[PDB]
Amino acid sequence: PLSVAASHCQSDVRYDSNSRNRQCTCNALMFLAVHNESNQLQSADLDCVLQKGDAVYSSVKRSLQNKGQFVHDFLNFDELPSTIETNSRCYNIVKHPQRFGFLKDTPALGEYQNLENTLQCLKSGLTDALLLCGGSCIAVFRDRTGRFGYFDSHSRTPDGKYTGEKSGTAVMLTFLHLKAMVEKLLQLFQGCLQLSDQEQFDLLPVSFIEIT
Repeated sequence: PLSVAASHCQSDVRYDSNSRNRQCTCNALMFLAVHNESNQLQSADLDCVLQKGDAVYSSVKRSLQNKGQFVHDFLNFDELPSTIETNSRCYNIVKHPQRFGFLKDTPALGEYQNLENTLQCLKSGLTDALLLCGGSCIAVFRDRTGRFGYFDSHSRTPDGKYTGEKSGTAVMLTFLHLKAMVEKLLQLFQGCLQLSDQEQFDLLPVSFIEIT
């Protein structure tokens, strides 16, 4: 795929240890709002996503701590904010019914399918979604010109592989064919992150209502 790389990733030391490397669900949500405003994001736009997403995480964490509802580190879909601000715009978040499945397994239950077949919903069924699997969250999308892609706020090489080197950055990867993106996502989840065939993934389609 084609790649746009940020200059850094969410574990960068510029983020306070309070939020460092815990912001991915917020970064994925912020990405989908910014990408909806403009598909052709530049590297500096992804940097801005990481900055605003970290700020959102810190605000939500503070809110739940004042309410005594903070125990774990990565915010789940239930703890995501209901409103989000980009550069100049503000949106209410519409959470749609979640989809669940397994990376490769397809239990005889029948209802839940594997990742490849579940993500077929991106052809028309929906355009923007958060994808959580094995404690890692990414954003997946179908863009205005019918391309498929995802945004990964973790430490990645330009081609989307995990790296522990300080050269790793967040990346957005864009594909002409959905099948190519599915293969890449399986390389990420099962190759780089070593997640097993029976690992469950959680898909949250989101839409945005502009409130200026």
